[PDB]
Amino acid sequence: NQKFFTLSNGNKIPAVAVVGTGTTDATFSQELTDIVKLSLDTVPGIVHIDAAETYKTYPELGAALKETKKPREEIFITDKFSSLHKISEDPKSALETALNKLGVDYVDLYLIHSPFFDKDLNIDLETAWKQLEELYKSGKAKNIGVSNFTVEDLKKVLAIAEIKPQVNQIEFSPFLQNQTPGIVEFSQKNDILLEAYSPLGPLQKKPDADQQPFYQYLKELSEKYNKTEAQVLLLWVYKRGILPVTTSAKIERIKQAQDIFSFDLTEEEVKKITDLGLQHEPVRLWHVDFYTKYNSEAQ
Repeated sequence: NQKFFTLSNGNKIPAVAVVGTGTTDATFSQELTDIVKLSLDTVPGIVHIDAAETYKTYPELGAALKETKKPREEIFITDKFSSLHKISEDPKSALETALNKLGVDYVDLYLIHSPFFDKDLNIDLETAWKQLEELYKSGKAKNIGVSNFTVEDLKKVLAIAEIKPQVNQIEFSPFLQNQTPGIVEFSQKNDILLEAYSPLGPLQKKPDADQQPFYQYLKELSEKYNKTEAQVLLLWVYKRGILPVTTSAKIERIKQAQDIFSFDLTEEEVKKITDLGLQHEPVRLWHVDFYTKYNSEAQ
């Protein structure tokens, strides 16, 4: 039984994203399109896809969307305007291009990918957000939000927003519990849903793990529930009220991630994962050059 979050505007979003596209010069990846197609064909329930302008994989997504029999209503498509490194002039141009390449009429969620705008953009945050407000009003973007925004950045948006941002996609894992200072607490208190990218950071840099309380406990829980370590971590993110966004080239891992809601963790277990995580040194996979200076406040 798939679980959903309810956004501030009453819309539902599947509470895990299981297909990501960001996985060399100008090469269409048959391997990627095939895994996305297979996921859409075989994963039960609403398949939440994370796409982004910066990945340059719209053709592969579009081909998969065309060739699957998965109905459009059973797909939740998140897309992201490339603000850090300009590809399009503005959100309206970016989304129009994306819709055509994907062969779809609307995206379910549209995000500003970064608060750090390319110097070559002739558009400011306010103007970009207002474009997202218009895309929301026209129905080209069913829901709108932001990614990697700090509290100060969100406050700038909130000060000028007619339509309040619904989502802030941040890096979040047991080893990075506040991407930037206080972001989690602020977002949750202001009814902005957090998505957590790279939630499995701990299992992509596993060192002497056998000696470490965190990994010992994670193995204990895996054995208790007969679920993977990954499944336990993804479920923990959900139990923290956050929407985990995951990837994989293994269909069985993709299916396992979708199936995390087949079990539950006790309050004690959630708190223990949190606390053992917080006593670990930060691990940061994204926006490294911008946000390393915040590592000291992450835990």
